[PDB]
Amino acid sequence: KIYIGKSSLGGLGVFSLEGIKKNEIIEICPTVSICNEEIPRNLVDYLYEGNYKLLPLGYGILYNHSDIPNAYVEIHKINKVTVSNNVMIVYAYNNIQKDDEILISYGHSW
Amino acid sequence: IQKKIYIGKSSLGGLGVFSLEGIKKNEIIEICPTVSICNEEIPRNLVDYLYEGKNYKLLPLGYGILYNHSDIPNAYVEIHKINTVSNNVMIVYAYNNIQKDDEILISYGHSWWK
Repeated sequence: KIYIGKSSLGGLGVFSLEGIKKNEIIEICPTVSICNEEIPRNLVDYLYEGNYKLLPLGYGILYNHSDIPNAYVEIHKINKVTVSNNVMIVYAYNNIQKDDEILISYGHSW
Repeated sequence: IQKKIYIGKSSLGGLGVFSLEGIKKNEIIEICPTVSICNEEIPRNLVDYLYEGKNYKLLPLGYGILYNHSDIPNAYVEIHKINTVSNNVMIVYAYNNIQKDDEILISYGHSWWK
């Protein structure tokens, strides 16, 4: 479904291996719960709310941000330290072509 | 250059990583990007899952931390350098030949206390 490559925005990004249609699931990321008193500061702009926060595995952390995003993120609970019973799902906001970079919002808006 | 693995409920309990097709000895199973975590900021539930970049330790992305461990391992791990995200990468290699839908398991490493 997805691959990693150098982004034209710099560093790494997630790309589309094929075509993704609007609202198709792009990736399902397992997550780890990180205790609020223990958050590494360089990870702050990457944790999600389910007392604790969630760190997405898979390529969850690697999606770049954009004011013009083609994807979006939702956190969902799953039927059950190590892995948490939450999951981060990435969906396509529009239709994405092969080898387009997949981009997501800043999360921060009023 | 593309994926070879999936996640499923493990026979060891919890989650595990499995083979989508057949994997041959020393073939690359997965290439994990890494995140550098400063020692002063290591989360305690994460201590036993970080790697040395040989002040900081490494969190492997992809399914890097999800591989179960075994005394009879069929896979192994190397940290490799390239010249937020770190310039290190964790590469997972097949130790024996791995069959379709075999669970990929990794050794404990050479320490007596880990």
